[PDB]
Amino acid sequence: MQGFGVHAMMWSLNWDHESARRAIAGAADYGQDFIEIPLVDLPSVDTAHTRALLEKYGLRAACSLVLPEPAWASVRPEAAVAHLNAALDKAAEMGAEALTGVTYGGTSERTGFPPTQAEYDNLTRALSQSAGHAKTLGLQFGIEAVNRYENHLVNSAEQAVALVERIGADNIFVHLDTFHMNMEEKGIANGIIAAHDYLKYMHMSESDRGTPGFGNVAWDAVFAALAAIGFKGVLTLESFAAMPEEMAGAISTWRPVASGADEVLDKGLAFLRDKASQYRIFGN
Amino acid sequence: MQGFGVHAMMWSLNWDHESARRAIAGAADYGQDFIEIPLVDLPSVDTAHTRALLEKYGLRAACSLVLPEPAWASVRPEAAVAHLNAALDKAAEMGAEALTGVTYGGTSERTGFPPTQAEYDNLTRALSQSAGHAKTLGLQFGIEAVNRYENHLVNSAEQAVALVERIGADNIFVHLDTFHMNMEEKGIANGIIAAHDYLKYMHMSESDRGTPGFGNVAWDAVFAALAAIGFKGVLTLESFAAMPEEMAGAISTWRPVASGADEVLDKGLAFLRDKASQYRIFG
Amino acid sequence: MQGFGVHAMMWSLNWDHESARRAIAGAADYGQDFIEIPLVDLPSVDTAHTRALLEKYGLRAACSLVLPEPAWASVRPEAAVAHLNAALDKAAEMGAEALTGVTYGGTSERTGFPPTQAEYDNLTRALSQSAGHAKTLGLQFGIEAVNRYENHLVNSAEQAVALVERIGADNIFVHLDTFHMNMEEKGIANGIIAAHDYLKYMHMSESDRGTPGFGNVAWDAVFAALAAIGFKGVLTLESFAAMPEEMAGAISTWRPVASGADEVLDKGLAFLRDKASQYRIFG
Amino acid sequence: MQGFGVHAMMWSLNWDHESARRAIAGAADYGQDFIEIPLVDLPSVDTAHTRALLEKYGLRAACSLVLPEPAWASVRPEAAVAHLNAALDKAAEMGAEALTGVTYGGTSERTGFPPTQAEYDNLTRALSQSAGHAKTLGLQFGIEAVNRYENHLVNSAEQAVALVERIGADNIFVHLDTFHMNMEEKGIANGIIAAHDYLKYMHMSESDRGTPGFGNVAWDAVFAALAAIGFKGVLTLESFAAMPEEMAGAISTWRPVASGADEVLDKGLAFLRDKASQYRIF
Ligand SMILES: O=C(CO)[C@H](O)[C@H](O)[C@H](O)CO
Ligand SMILES: O=C(CO)[C@H](O)[C@H](O)[C@H](O)CO
Ligand SMILES: O=C(CO)[C@H](O)[C@H](O)[C@H](O)CO
Ligand SMILES: O=C(CO)[C@H](O)[C@H](O)[C@H](O)CO
Ligand SMILES: [Mg+2]
Ligand SMILES: [Mg+2]
Ligand SMILES: [Mg+2]
Ligand SMILES: [Mg+2]
Repeated sequence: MQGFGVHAMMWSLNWDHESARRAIAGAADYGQDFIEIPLVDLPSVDTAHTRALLEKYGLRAACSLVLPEPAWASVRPEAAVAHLNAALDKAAEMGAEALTGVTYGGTSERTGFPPTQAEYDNLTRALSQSAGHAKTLGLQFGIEAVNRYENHLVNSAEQAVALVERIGADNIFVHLDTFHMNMEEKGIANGIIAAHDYLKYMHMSESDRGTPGFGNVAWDAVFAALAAIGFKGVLTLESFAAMPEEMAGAISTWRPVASGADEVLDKGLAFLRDKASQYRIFGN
Repeated sequence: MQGFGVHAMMWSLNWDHESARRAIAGAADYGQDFIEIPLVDLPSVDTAHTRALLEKYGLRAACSLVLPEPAWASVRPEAAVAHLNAALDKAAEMGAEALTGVTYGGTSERTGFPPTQAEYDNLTRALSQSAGHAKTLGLQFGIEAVNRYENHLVNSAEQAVALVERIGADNIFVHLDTFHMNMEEKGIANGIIAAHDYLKYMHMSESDRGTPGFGNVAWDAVFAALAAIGFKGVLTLESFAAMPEEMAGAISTWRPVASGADEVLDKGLAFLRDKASQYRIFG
Repeated sequence: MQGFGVHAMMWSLNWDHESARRAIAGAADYGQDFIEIPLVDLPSVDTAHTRALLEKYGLRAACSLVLPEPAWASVRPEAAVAHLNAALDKAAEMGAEALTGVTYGGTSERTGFPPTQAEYDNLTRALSQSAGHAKTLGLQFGIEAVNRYENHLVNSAEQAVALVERIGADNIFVHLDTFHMNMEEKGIANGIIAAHDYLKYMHMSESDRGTPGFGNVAWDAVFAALAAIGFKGVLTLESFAAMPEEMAGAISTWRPVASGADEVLDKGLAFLRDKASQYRIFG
Repeated sequence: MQGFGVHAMMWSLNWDHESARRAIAGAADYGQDFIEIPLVDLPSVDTAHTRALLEKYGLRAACSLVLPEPAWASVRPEAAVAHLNAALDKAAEMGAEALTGVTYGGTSERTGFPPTQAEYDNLTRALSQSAGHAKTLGLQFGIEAVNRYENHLVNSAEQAVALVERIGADNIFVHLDTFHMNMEEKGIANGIIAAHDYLKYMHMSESDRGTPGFGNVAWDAVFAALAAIGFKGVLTLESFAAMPEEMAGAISTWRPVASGADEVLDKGLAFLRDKASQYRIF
């Protein structure tokens, strides 16, 4: 997987037949290599219609999700593997090449205590199976680190690497998010350096989830590190500029993050491409 | 209220006799003008002892707090006023010059929805009462903006200014935190600029709660904005480097933020001092 | 003088009749409020032609120059006054609102020694007289600070301010350039802050003279300081992307700075507008 | 060659017996692994005395110079080789492990035109010879890129790499300077990235030649790049804080760069060490 991506959330998080059409077609209009398709309601995902759309617009896909609470792997590793395998099935049916995101827990997950090795054993058992399942489908399996307020288990790139190395699969990659690294990494570039080998996917997101280029992410440190490690993965824009008011609680976002989705699509995607160009990402 | 401050959490969040002594003495060893004293359990605090130690060590103080959930002002405004007024009595008894922090709500406060006008009405009425009570004590009253994961009501400087202006009280000030602004402000310095009439207190906190100067906060933008708006208040280091493991759930902190408090104190307080001098803060 | 400007060097440094139309039309084409028109040798400039085009395309103008060595005010103040006064006449004729740039010396000027008081006296005498002439013509007079390798006299905003204060005119303003400030200012925002009473003109120039947004200028600190001090002048793009190889020695530019002027105009002018909006420079 | 260095200009560029003592003792007092010793007046240096002071305080050294104008390699390549080998002999006698700096030209060198192929042919010839002489001495040979106003020949990391590769020697490294990179590199970390194969030496220098961490150099981008490419050479602080006012012309510095050398050494070396630890450089 290599190139520029846009998260389907730039148009919607639904994936009914015309939500899929609007996001895929729009991602083709912005000349992206990949679209990131959220898997929220797995039953209501039409993989044949989606695959038809992807092939019509010449667009590759990766899938992402956050584990719902019944399926959090730190406490319920068996419902985790169930949910993760049923989402991998839908991702493979659809033509997507990977499942990534918060595949090990929730974005509202909290015990009140530090992570315990029992929790990590649960994560390791659950994730080694669903990754093994991903292998049979030819898929790669992503682990995205999020900030301390969303999850207590995988916050830094170092925790993500250590978890990957414990599972010991060969198709798991580390997925990092500049919105989360802006808090969790002691110098954002250290997260990219720490993940080095396993880093194949980036959420390129401004510090306020608005427009990359107009916030506090140190983008020159980010692209410097990405270039110097020889990154050949996907750079996917993630912004909450299109998120509906209905979604506020699920993303702890209580006010507008930007002026509107189309300005974020214009200025944000151009910014990532221009900055990729300045640092010769993919220039080898 | 002007100068360099350090939050007492660099030594402990506890405030019994021995922790009070250790925190105040520590602040004095690092030449600070202010110590920020947290008010967690008001009955367990010996204000006259604290007052005597502040004078012995020649230290000024600000108190700070987070409202416990029975007293969140957005839903329980009358309980908020009772808790804040008792907190202000203890602050005044200590000889503190202000009560600041999350004086309007919690740091685990969330409705699941955007803040409503009713919630802001409750906040407005409650804080007018307690700032009024603060005024009778000779104390200023601060509103600290915190990030979207801790509270849904006051996240950006603009929300803080707007609430301050709704209250209309002459002794309220905006209190900004670089850790929170690093997420909430569209360009951190825009927060300082938005708040320029009311900004009198800063938490200078690195983006990972570690050591200022060694993370993701754009300190030159912070210090330029502070200098250009003419800032005259207190610059208070806040770091989690001394926090005990038992605090983890309270501060949503799951792993060490730095090596130890002694290094954060040494390097972080010097970094703040050297940047202030570079940008001629305070002249 | 307020708004968004672009230097005519994005199309050519020659101001013959058709260079002027393609420069004025280009700046009009990119929505700019101002064009900055260079005055290299004054007899070459057809002022009647230019005022017509400025009227036609709805475009205001400022003129800029660098003193030629026979007229360096450091050493030859009366030659400087004659040169400045003649350029002021041409600027007034074509309807420019100001003459700015290195109006006090050269961009390859040095003595091998730090600037002396006698040198500043010569500078004061010349700029005093020529700023008076400019005042009679309704024109403001600008002094642009440049880095230590171009000139030994006016490098920091502080030096520019102190000179403007010496002269005591009311129509002299400080002109700063982010390319030179990136070297000269101890924290780029400190230059803007130092000039807050006099800053009416910016060259917004990337650290390598390329494209704003793609270099080492800390634009967040630049724009925050501009907003915080309430800047109301002109933000003018300076880039060398259109300079021909034959200008190399005059601008110490030995290799490409970008991939053509059109890209710099597209991305650089948009960047300055987008950042000015982020920090509410003009509303 | 690895560790933290300080340029002897922090105490003086005169290398008489007492100034060498003050400098080398100073760099020891600040716990440095290296001191960078400038070579300007060759007959005035006691190599035996310096080697002694180095070995006494357990300090490693690299030498640096700028070519005097009669020996600018671009136009006078035979004079350049003569001068470089002379400095190299002195460097090896001192116990230094490399000769670096503007070893190919001047800091006021200017033709009025962009660099020519003929000039680069001259550079390649003189540098390949003098690097050959360095190898027989057990020394490495450094090439420092400087900004467009001091030199028209080696300004970007990319030009330094191209030159190094055309010489084809084993013991030539690229040497960068954040003060010059802050003007020349399109994103300062791009210079470190482009020079990755050959970068063995840094001048860690603030944008105004003052105190590192208190100017415009994007230090997190610098250190990120250095960490990400696996840099394992020398980080040497360069600052004009100790320079006398009679040096102004040689360095085009017309006003103080900081309040004093002592605070630059105290704050700058501390800042570089703290950032090096933050990014796990060594
Ligand atoms: O950034 C994220 C939320 O913290 C993750 O990328 C989520 O998966 C996001 O909602 C996209 O699926
Ligand atoms: O930053 C903060 C938490 O969000 C607060 O300022 C402190 O933790 C608290 O208010 C101090 O009493
Ligand atoms: O930047 C400048 C000189 O270094 C000035 O703005 C000049 O006016 C510009 O180069 C055109 O002469
Ligand atoms: O940065 C430099 C001059 O521009 C070089 O490091 C000089 O050679 C310095 O004086 C070293 O001796
Ligand atoms: Mg993400
Ligand atoms: Mg705080
Ligand atoms: Mg200029
Ligand atoms: Mg150097």
